Amino acid sequence: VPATRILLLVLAVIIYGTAGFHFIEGESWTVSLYWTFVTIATVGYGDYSPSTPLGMYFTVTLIVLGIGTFAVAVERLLEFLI
Amino acid sequence: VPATRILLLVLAVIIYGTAGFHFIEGESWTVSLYWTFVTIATVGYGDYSPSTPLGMYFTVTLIVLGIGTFAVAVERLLEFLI
Amino acid sequence: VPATRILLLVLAVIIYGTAGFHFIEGESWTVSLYWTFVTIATVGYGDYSPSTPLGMYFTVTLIVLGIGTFAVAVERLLEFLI
Amino acid sequence: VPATRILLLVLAVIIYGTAGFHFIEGESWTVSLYWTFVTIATVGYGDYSPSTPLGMYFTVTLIVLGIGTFAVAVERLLEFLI
Ligand SMILES: [K+]
Ligand SMILES: [K+]
Ligand SMILES: [K+]
Ligand SMILES: [K+]
Ligand SMILES: [K+]
Repeated sequence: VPATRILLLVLAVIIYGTAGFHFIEGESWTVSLYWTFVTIATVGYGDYSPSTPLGMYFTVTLIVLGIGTFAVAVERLLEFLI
Repeated sequence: VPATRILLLVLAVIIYGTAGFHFIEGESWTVSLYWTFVTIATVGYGDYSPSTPLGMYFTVTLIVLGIGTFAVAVERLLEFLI
Repeated sequence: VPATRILLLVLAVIIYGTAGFHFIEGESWTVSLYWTFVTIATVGYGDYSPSTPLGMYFTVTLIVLGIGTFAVAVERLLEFLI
Repeated sequence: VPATRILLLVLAVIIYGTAGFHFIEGESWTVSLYWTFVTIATVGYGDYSPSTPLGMYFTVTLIVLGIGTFAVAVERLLEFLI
């Protein structure tokens, strides 16, 4: 896949994760964007995490859709900077 | 391995992790499924974690059996959506 | 590398991580083995973590030496079960 | 990329992460170095994490720049020890 397409895909993942956490769990936009990156990178500090059943289901969907997309994006970003 | 077989394997991993956490650590089915995904993806928030010796041994077995299975499943899922 | 050699290497990693956490941070042998797996798999729940400067340095050494060894071991284990 | 160049790149990542966490979040140099390794390895215990908006943005930049660099460095280090 072209690197620019990979960029769009991970951006869509970031929008999906941020808006979902914000509306479902009620955290701020900034915290929700930070949590999304922390999650799809598998860092998972746990300073923020879903506490409702709907948020838990949503988080599973983000894990399944975003961790692989983020991994490919980082590998592509390595090629353009190194 | 065919992608559909990989699907069955990760599903078996999910059943194993969910039922084990539920019966060993006593959390609800929903929390146990959420914890299983969070674990085999290596996100590991830590909002839920085993607190008994048996749960700790079980969690090691799930880590050894599920992290690799989940990684292959996500890589295959990328091929079918991208 | 032969799969059996990879097995020995990750076992040495596990011994090193368990004994170090036990003696440096003072946790039990069982907790220390559980923490070692949780760490080298990058799950990192955070229910246990080093709280002394020496434990923090030791944990960095285990992260650098064990995460790659564990990743190869899981990939090899996939070949023998799938 | 030559293994020695990869070494320099991850070292630059470590300097960037340590100084940033120290100055932005105000933790000690030692804690900040430990947190940097824990983050770029994706272990993410969560015993330390950014609590300010600026620290959250900085942490995203470190996640995007350091996780891929660290992964290549560990894979190269495996070749020189195994
Ligand atoms: K983690
Ligand atoms: K954590
Ligand atoms: K974690
Ligand atoms: K890989
Ligand atoms: K991880």
